[PDB]
Amino acid sequence: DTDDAWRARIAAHRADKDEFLATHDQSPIPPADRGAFDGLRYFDIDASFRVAARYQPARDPEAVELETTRGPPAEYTRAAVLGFDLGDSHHTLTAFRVEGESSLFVPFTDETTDDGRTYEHGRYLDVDPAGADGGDEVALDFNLAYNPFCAYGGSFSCALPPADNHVPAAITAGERV
Repeated sequence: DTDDAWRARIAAHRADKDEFLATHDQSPIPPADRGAFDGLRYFDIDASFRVAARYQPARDPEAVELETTRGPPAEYTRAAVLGFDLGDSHHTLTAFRVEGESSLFVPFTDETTDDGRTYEHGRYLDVDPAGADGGDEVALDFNLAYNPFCAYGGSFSCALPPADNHVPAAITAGERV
């Protein structure tokens, strides 16, 4: 519940992910790059990007498809809208339900996408859904934003964020390029 515990949790995740990427046979870092790999690059932790979002579940969960970088569209269900403030501006993102996954999938772009500090196709956030009867407020921590596998140069097919999931602000938290 404390700031120090939150920060330690983020640091532990980042360290553990670096070790997996560096050493595991199932790492998405391509073999050619695994030798020189020295860890992912991140923005420093910034609590201004850990925000409370209003959770607004889709009234009639609808089957939707997102385009992918390779091959056929990915199938998801439109699950919710998440509404949140960054500074003095209000923003919304659509969250998607992925079959067999409990967390919602929130692909997005922002101003760092445009200025080249983060991955050009966008980043991903996983958001754990509120209570099912009937939740309304969830933790949106952009310090946990991460790159699609195709950012690392492998031949993966990754879902592209919808254009509606652009956030007109510089989200200087999470994984960079």
